[PDB]
Amino acid sequence: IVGGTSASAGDFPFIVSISRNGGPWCGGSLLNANTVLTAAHCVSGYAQSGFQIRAGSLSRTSGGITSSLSSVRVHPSYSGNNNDLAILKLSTSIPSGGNIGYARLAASGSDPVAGSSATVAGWGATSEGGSSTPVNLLKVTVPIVSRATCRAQYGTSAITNQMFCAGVSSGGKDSCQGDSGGPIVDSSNTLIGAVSWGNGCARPNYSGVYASVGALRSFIDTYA
Repeated sequence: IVGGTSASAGDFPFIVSISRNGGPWCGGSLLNANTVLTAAHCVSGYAQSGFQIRAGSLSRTSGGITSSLSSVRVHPSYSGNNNDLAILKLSTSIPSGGNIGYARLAASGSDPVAGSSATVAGWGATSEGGSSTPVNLLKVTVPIVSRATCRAQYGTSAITNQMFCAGVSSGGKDSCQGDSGGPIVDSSNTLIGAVSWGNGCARPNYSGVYASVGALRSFIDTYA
């Protein structure tokens, strides 16, 4: 997260960190006791044994509850940057309570409204290209950018109906490498998307691009 601030305990009861080969890798969201939502590109085709999830902590390295993966299901139409969502099943069930809870999902068919505020969180880099990553969770609030404006930035065919965009025109606030898969929520703390891709991090006139929960709810509902 670039331009962010520290998350507080209980800000995102459902957020999980996803480590790979013992290092930072991605974020995700706990949907229920044995299911995590993340970006497909975080997991597709990689050895599943390399991943560990941690829930219930602001830290990616300590605290909370951990689990390995039992299975991975990528959206059947995942291709390039499109339809960048996956469902992870956990070997260890994670009960709600305390600072752990399950995400509330955006309604099927919903699309975030341009100009509305959204909050993204993660353990990713704090600068484009940064090698260090914070131990504790960061968050940033950014407005939703219309799909038309986002297409002006990236190209008409690059931004599909299963993506939405968010960021500030002058840059400075964004998700970045290592934030992929983690949550973007609306102002009510409803899960509207997962961090997916963008052109660098926090650059002027290049919005962050997010996989849309609203658009992809049919897939989520099938396998959750």
